[PDB]
Amino acid sequence: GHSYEKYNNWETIEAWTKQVTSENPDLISRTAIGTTFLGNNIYLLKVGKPGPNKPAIFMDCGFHAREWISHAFCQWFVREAVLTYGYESHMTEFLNKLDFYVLPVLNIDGYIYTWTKNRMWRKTRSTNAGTTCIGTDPNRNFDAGWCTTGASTDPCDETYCGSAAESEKETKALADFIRNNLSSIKAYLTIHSYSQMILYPYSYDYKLPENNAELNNLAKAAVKELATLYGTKYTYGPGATTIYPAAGGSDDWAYDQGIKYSFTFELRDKGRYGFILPESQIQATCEETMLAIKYVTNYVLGHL
Ligand SMILES: NCCCCC[C@@H](C[SeH])C(=O)O
Ligand SMILES: C[As](C)(=O)[O-]
Ligand SMILES: [Zn+2]
Ligand SMILES: [Zn+2]
Ligand SMILES: [Zn+2]
Repeated sequence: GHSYEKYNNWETIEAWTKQVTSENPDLISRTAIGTTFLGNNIYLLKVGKPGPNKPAIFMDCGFHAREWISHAFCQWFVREAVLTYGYESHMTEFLNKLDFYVLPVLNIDGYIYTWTKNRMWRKTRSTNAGTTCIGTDPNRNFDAGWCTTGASTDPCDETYCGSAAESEKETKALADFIRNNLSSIKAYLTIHSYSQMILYPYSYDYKLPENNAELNNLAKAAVKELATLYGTKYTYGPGATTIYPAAGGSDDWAYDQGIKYSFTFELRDKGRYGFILPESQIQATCEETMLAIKYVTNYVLGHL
């Protein structure tokens, strides 16, 4: 059923999280960090060889239900880790010295919906008071300038901020996990599509983070690294001026907790296919994105 070169439905990805953990017990363990609105387990894979006092990098995919290449990329990252550990000096060093928390799908209820009913759904599938319109934008539901700019207060809108910050079970589960592990998590990476960008804070206001120069230089070099493979062109910069203002994002929230390396990736393409990126582009998109993620990982490891 599962293939890393096709899009996999939730049943298949869930079964994969179990099987990949079973097949690689020395590098992977699996937990659930909460349940979704509909009661599905939100699985998280911890990827790394055990060791003392290891720092960690946290990566999630699948915030937005229709962005199928995001879900495929978290799977590809785990595929690379298990395949190349032992053979490739950098990935082996990475897994020996840090752990990666990989959350392959945050918004599982929306993801199921995109397979059963509406390919173009974005939000969660929770209800809203006073209306029949469904869902909240999880990337406007974090407590970071919550509901102030670039988010809608209308529950029927695609960027609805929700009833309160962390009103969604899924964003509360993610925020609780990160707060519970803040002393080990040194970087936060959140994978989306489309439009080919590497963003860092801030998006909730036009303001820049304390380590702006460092983030700017790191994002510039990771885009240069991404382009080596296929010439794919990314832009980069602080979210508010690089893409648009958007309050309530998990990247900004994570940075405000003290996680100094916080990045949002918008993968391929630039709009020819948009969210319906064909399966035939999974491999090239994931391979080039692996080069930027490994670049960032190496940097974090080298600047502890
Ligand atoms: N904190 C958001 C970073 C910039 C906007 C990201 C895009 C990904 Se689809 C969005 O959530 O609208
Ligand atoms: C092109 As977009 C910010 O709606 O993924
Ligand atoms: Zn998105
Ligand atoms: Zn996007
Ligand atoms: Zn590869």
